[PDB]
Amino acid sequence: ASLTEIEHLVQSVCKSYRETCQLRLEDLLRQRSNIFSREEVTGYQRKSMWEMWERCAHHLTEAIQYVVEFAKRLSGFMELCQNDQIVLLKAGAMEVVLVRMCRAYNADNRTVFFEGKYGGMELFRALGCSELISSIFDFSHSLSALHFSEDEIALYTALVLINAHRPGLQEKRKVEQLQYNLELAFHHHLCKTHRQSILAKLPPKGKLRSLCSQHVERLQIFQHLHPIVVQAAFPPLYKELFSGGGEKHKILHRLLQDS
Ligand SMILES: CC(C)=CCN(C(=O)N(C)[C@H]1CC[C@H](c2ccncc2)CC1)c1cccc(NC(=O)c2ccccc2)c1
Ligand code: NA
Repeated sequence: ASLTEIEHLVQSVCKSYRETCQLRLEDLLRQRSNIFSREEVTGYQRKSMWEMWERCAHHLTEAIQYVVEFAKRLSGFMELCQNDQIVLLKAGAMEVVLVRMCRAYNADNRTVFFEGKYGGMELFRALGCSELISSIFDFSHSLSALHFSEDEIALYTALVLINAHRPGLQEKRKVEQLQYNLELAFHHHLCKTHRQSILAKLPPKGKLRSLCSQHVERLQIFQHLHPIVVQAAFPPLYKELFSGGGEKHKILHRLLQDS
């Protein structure tokens, strides 16, 4: 691959991200003064654990749906076999969501945009997973200190997804080739924009892995307490990704075959 091709991959990735970023950055920035009042915070804290879990699962499912479309438009992704497309999304869709989330996080007051306004960690106290919430806020706080541009988020989240080390890949060498090209595009862009200083400050892969593992652990705790809530009121795509034995849902298969 030559230089003009690396730059074409840079613009192709940024275009696929812009078309699938879910929320406009300007919309998120303009709403920073719109913060939940103490009464609205109390209202969220008074909601039942199962209602807050349901609402968060819905917002999570919607964010994952945009990540799936990002993948479908990502150069090289649809060339991979369907098994590998599903392996990469099952392991990586949530990690992409957690990175994208830093756009909706305000490090000045430690709040995140949620259901129309900004609120702190205390907004989510009814979930009963305070340790995971604090880890998510800490992760978004760490990414916010980097002051990512939109192009940087695009190239970085493409690499989060195209990981040739995910277990279960059948065409590992093909994913390796795509990952190498996307790394070149990412690094070429950082070199051109004099932003290579962020490479040492990107979080280690173990941080994203720990966040996703905590998600599975806290979901199993909740599913034990409210199994009918999960079965009847959680979205099917959410259950295919995090719950078990819920992998029986074909949702990802159908989202990839549409368009
Ligand atoms: C703090 C909190 C809970 C926030 C609620 N929530 C949420 O706001 N999401 C999905 C945002 C994800 C980012 C998305 C975005 C932002 C900016 N630009 C583009 C896209 C907006 C929606 C969220 C976010 C990350 C993870 C979770 N986790 C769960 O629901 C869960 C917890 C335990 C077990 C299983 C699942 C929930
Ligand atoms: Na931010």
